[PDB]
Amino acid sequence: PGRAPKAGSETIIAAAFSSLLGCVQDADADFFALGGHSLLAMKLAAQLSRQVARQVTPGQVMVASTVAKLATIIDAEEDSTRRMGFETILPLREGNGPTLFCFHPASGFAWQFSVLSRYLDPQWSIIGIQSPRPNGPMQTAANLDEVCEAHLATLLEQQPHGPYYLLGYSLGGTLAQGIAARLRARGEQVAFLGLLDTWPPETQNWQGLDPEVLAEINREREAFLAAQQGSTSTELFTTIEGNYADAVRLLTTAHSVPFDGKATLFVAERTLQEGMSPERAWSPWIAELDIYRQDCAHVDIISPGTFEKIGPIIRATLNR
Repeated sequence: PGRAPKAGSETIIAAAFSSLLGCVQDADADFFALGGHSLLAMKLAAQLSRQVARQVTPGQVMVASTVAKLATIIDAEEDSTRRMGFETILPLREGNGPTLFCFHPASGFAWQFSVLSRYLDPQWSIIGIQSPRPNGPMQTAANLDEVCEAHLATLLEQQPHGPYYLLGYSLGGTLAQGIAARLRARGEQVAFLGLLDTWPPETQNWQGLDPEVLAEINREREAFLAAQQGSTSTELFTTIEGNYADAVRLLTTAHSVPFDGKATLFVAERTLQEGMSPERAWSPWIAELDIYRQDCAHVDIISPGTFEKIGPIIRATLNR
């Protein structure tokens, strides 16, 4: 179906794809559904950038996962594509059916949710909710409640009526659960609330930028990204560092609210605390809980590997 790469931009993009994924044959080839991810996109962007003498960003690849779409981004006035992939709304995939809204972790970016592309049926749109800088809610919020309220308003703009399907990872899980609670108070239906190894802040606050390891792994991808030789831009990681600091700040102001609905929790078994089971931690704030234990650590709960099992479970849960 579709066409084959056109002369110029599309051809240059397809060749780039081939080099990375190991195979582009048509203009409608999706970078992520085939196996790509944000890091492999950072390579593409830097590659094409040095190749066409233009600022190509990883963010552009995240929202234009197609040879066709990315080609259009490069062909268009580069003054209108500067913030692509860095805005509140992150269109990972547009479908002609329901929408799964995915909430960002402490980094404020929802790029990691691209892993869902290979699992959700075609009709589904996969829309990430982010917190850009400056002026994203994480930066301007005095407390986490303010961030939940801001994202709720964003969500209602994107889809004014339910039912709603929400997915959150870590901090995003906290936000998703708080948003679900608010939607229910509005008499709206929450058909799906997915939590990727999310815990009530109360089971953690009873205890500053920590762990340092959280800054280490951030530094890990720091090098991974620069591995493709950062080309004059550092907006990505300065944004991440800034949001991390605010996430830490906000989590101390975090208080859970009761959600009278069912949540689907994916637990990272390797980092579970002896004595605090997921069922016990969430009992006061989630009415019904379906738990799926994964053999991984917290950080890897959203990894493509872990998702070889989580992805199908989410698809199965959503189909009904």
